[PDB]
Amino acid sequence: VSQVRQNYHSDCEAAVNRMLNLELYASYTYSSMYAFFDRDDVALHNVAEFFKEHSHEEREHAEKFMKYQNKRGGRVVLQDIKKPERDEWGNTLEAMQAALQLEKTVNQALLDLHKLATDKVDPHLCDFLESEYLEEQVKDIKRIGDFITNLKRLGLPENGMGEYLFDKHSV
Amino acid sequence: VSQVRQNYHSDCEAAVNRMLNLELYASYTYSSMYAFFDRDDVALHNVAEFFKEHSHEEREHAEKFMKYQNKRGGRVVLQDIKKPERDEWGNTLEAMQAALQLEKTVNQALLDLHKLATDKVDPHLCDFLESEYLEEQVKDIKRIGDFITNLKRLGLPENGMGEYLFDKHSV
Amino acid sequence: VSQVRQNYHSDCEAAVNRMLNLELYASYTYSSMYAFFDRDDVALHNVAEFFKEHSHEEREHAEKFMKYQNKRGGRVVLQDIKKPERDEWGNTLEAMQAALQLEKTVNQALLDLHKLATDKVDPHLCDFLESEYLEEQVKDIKRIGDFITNLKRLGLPENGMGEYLFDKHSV
Amino acid sequence: VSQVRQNYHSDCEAAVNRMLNLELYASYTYSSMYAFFDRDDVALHNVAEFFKEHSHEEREHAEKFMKYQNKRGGRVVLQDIKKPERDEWGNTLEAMQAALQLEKTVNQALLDLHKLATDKVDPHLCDFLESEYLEEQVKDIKRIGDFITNLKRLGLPENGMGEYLFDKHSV
Ligand SMILES: [Cl-]
Ligand SMILES: [Cl-]
Ligand SMILES: [Cl-]
Ligand SMILES: [Cl-]
Ligand SMILES: [Cl-]
Ligand SMILES: [Cl-]
Ligand SMILES: [Cl-]
Ligand SMILES: [Cl-]
Ligand SMILES: [Cl-]
Ligand SMILES: [Cl-]
Ligand SMILES: [Cl-]
Ligand SMILES: [Cl-]
Ligand SMILES: [Cl-]
Ligand SMILES: [Cl-]
Ligand SMILES: [Cl-]
Ligand SMILES: [Cl-]
Ligand SMILES: [Cl-]
Ligand SMILES: [Cl-]
Ligand SMILES: [Cl-]
Ligand SMILES: [Cl-]
Ligand SMILES: [Cl-]
Ligand SMILES: [Cl-]
Ligand SMILES: [Cl-]
Ligand SMILES: [Cl-]
Ligand SMILES: [Cl-]
Ligand SMILES: [Cl-]
Ligand SMILES: [Cl-]
Ligand SMILES: [Cl-]
Ligand SMILES: [Cl-]
Ligand SMILES: [Cl-]
Ligand SMILES: [Cl-]
Ligand SMILES: [Cl-]
Ligand SMILES: [Cl-]
Ligand SMILES: [Cl-]
Ligand SMILES: [Cl-]
Ligand SMILES: [Cl-]
Ligand SMILES: [Cl-]
Ligand SMILES: [Cl-]
Ligand SMILES: [Cl-]
Ligand SMILES: [Cl-]
Ligand SMILES: [Cl-]
Ligand SMILES: [Cl-]
Ligand SMILES: [Cl-]
Ligand SMILES: [Cl-]
Ligand SMILES: [Cl-]
Ligand SMILES: [Cl-]
Ligand SMILES: [Cl-]
Ligand SMILES: [Cl-]
Ligand SMILES: [Cl-]
Ligand SMILES: [Cl-]
Ligand SMILES: [Cl-]
Ligand SMILES: [Cl-]
Ligand SMILES: [Cl-]
Ligand SMILES: [Cl-]
Ligand SMILES: [Cl-]
Ligand SMILES: [Cl-]
Ligand SMILES: [Cl-]
Ligand SMILES: [Fe+2]
Ligand SMILES: [Fe+2]
Ligand SMILES: [Fe+2]
Ligand SMILES: [Fe+2]
Ligand SMILES: [Fe+2]
Ligand SMILES: [Fe+2]
Ligand SMILES: [Fe+2]
Ligand SMILES: [Fe+2]
Ligand SMILES: [Fe+2]
Ligand SMILES: [Fe+2]
Ligand SMILES: [Fe+2]
Ligand SMILES: [Fe+2]
Ligand SMILES: [Fe+2]
Ligand SMILES: [Fe+2]
Ligand SMILES: [Fe+2]
Ligand SMILES: [Mg+2]
Ligand SMILES: [Mg+2]
Ligand SMILES: [Mg+2]
Ligand SMILES: [Mg+2]
Ligand SMILES: [Mg+2]
Ligand SMILES: [Mg+2]
Ligand SMILES: [Mg+2]
Ligand SMILES: [Mg+2]
Ligand SMILES: [Mg+2]
Ligand SMILES: [Mg+2]
Ligand SMILES: [Mg+2]
Ligand SMILES: [Mg+2]
Ligand SMILES: [Mg+2]
Ligand SMILES: [Mg+2]
Ligand SMILES: [Mg+2]
Ligand SMILES: [Mg+2]
Repeated sequence: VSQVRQNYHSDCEAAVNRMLNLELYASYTYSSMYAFFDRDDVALHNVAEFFKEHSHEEREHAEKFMKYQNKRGGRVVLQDIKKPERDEWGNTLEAMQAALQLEKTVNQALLDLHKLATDKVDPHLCDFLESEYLEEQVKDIKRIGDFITNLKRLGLPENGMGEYLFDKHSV
Repeated sequence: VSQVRQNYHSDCEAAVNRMLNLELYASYTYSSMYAFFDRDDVALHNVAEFFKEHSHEEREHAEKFMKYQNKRGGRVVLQDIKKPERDEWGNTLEAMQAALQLEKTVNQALLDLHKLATDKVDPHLCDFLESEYLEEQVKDIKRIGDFITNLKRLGLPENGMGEYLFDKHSV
Repeated sequence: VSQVRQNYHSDCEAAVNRMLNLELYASYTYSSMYAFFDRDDVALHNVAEFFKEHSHEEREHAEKFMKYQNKRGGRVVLQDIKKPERDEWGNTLEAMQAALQLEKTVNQALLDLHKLATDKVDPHLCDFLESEYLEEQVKDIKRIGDFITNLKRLGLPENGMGEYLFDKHSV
Repeated sequence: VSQVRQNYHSDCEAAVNRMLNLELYASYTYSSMYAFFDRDDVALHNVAEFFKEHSHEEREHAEKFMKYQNKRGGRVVLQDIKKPERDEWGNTLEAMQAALQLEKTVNQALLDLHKLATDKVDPHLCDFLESEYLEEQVKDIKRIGDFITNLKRLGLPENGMGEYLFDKHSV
């Protein structure tokens, strides 16, 4: 094994690789949402840029897991980044709903990884997840939920004026 | 009695203690409104922060009465701060209506205290209320009334777009 | 349940509400100590301001729990804020002793909440308590203990000169 | 009568003259206390300067009454400024006790004047007293009371070390 490796279970190393892939998958889904809202027949540029920013955030999350893997003496193993579930995202409300579910999926994987780290008695990995991922995840989920509440209030999906107003005053 | 005490009636001392409690009660009601508008299923953050600010204002009012009591040689006596009348506040219009009534309740108590001070021939207490409370109270009541008129104009409670617009352009 | 809610046990939600109340209770006790030391027949203004600052600190702790509750999709439920155990606080030593016991009471509640969070496998709540409460609590307890040792050294409660010196050189 | 005179009762004009004299009397008493604490066999220079400052404050109060009298069309009438009640002031505690009683005497005269103004339906004179005198009077009485409490705590009159400490840390 690696000269630096200490208290790092094989199961955790593997789960970190899977988590890295999931972050990349989330990044790619957000990239797709960006492209959709940038379409001339959708044209909600502030919404598009919100999703573009989130795409970059998730890529940063993945890169941080790569650095982590090496810090612990694990080995980064990459798999295909699957294309997003949809090619088009309907409207701001549908996209935000998809984003909420994606964020809860990523959150569940983080929590599962934390449970594994706990079971394997790895406090460094626990600390890493708590300090670098779990709170940002809760914050993002709350932001998206807040947005969804406001989009519903604004009459989405039917109310195009409401959709315009959201893009101009919320993002 | 206190070495500093001069022209300070026992009834006024007691009424100052009751007034202090009422300010704390008002603070707590506003805290509740803050928490409500911060909910993910309510999500009107500018409205929430308006009420949070008012919560702090009312706490400051209470602290000023504590300092006053001691300046006159009276003794601060605290009672329980009762929880607010409601656990949830409906919407921006219902909350503002509740805030207006709360402010008029606090105003009536200030005016009653001023009448007591007048009856007991206490010009210092009269001056204190006039200079530190009565005008801020009138200003706050006018602001909230103005808000209510605008919320009605915007179609509250039914018009969610109107509610969004208020949060984005009035607070 | 709330659209944002994930891995948040009902027992933890309820315990957060109780913790919030306890912080408000601690705030109110410190407010009482402030008013006491501000009395013309007590007149230890640096001591009074120490307790006033702590009163504001505890209110901030409570507000942070409100924000937390909403972030997790729980619902803030308020109860009466009970008046402090005493109406007068004796002297600097008695007040500091009461403050130490209050701080240990608040600390025990935080630790109990952390244990509940651990049992319910909620690392986000664990992190929150560790990062935002538990160390400040230990620091405050140590500061107050240090003060008590010094007040005893200075001959409290009997030595009024010692009490004056503390107010002028320690706070 | 004066071309400017309006709603200014002869009794109020006379009472303003008496009030002016009392302020000058208070100034002179404080001047005496200054000189006493500046003595080589007393030598508490911070205490001396406190009383010197108060002497100037009271002279300013008197001058403001002169300006007031003329503003209303009354006529300033001066009488002898009586020498202070004592030629020597014992110690810091005795002097502060004398200062407290002097301040309460001045306060009573202000309150009596306010009552006269009220009876004669003179709101300008009421406002003047409330805005320029009554609160400063309450503040000064509280400060002196606080000092007395601390001087007693420090073991005055017997405890010379306590007296030294007060001069060095309270004024
Ligand atoms: Cl290992
Ligand atoms: Cl180990
Ligand atoms: Cl292993
Ligand atoms: Cl792997
Ligand atoms: Cl890191
Ligand atoms: Cl694959
Ligand atoms: Cl999807
Ligand atoms: Cl599709
Ligand atoms: Cl998903
Ligand atoms: Cl896992
Ligand atoms: Cl562990
Ligand atoms: Cl984080
Ligand atoms: Cl929002
Ligand atoms: Cl929004
Ligand atoms: Cl009285
Ligand atoms: Cl009177
Ligand atoms: Cl009375
Ligand atoms: Cl009372
Ligand atoms: Cl004030
Ligand atoms: Cl009660
Ligand atoms: Cl109500
Ligand atoms: Cl309710
Ligand atoms: Cl009300
Ligand atoms: Cl009253
Ligand atoms: Cl009056
Ligand atoms: Cl005001
Ligand atoms: Cl308005
Ligand atoms: Cl608009
Ligand atoms: Cl408005
Ligand atoms: Cl849950
Ligand atoms: Cl879970
Ligand atoms: Cl549950
Ligand atoms: Cl509860
Ligand atoms: Cl926080
Ligand atoms: Cl209760
Ligand atoms: Cl106690
Ligand atoms: Cl008591
Ligand atoms: Cl306790
Ligand atoms: Cl608990
Ligand atoms: Cl856990
Ligand atoms: Cl902390
Ligand atoms: Cl210390
Ligand atoms: Cl110390
Ligand atoms: Cl006239
Ligand atoms: Cl008239
Ligand atoms: Cl006349
Ligand atoms: Cl005259
Ligand atoms: Cl003036
Ligand atoms: Cl004469
Ligand atoms: Cl005398
Ligand atoms: Cl003499
Ligand atoms: Cl006198
Ligand atoms: Cl008079
Ligand atoms: Cl009048
Ligand atoms: Cl004044
Ligand atoms: Cl003092
Ligand atoms: Cl002092
Ligand atoms: Fe980032
Ligand atoms: Fe992520
Ligand atoms: Fe994310
Ligand atoms: Fe932990
Ligand atoms: Fe941590
Ligand atoms: Fe304020
Ligand atoms: Fe108020
Ligand atoms: Fe108010
Ligand atoms: Fe607009
Ligand atoms: Fe703080
Ligand atoms: Fe606390
Ligand atoms: Fe505390
Ligand atoms: Fe002055
Ligand atoms: Fe004066
Ligand atoms: Fe004076
Ligand atoms: Mg090797
Ligand atoms: Mg392996
Ligand atoms: Mg495929
Ligand atoms: Mg953190
Ligand atoms: Mg006494
Ligand atoms: Mg009484
Ligand atoms: Mg009840
Ligand atoms: Mg004013
Ligand atoms: Mg829902
Ligand atoms: Mg529950
Ligand atoms: Mg009770
Ligand atoms: Mg820390
Ligand atoms: Mg003429
Ligand atoms: Mg005349
Ligand atoms: Mg004579
Ligand atoms: Mg004033």
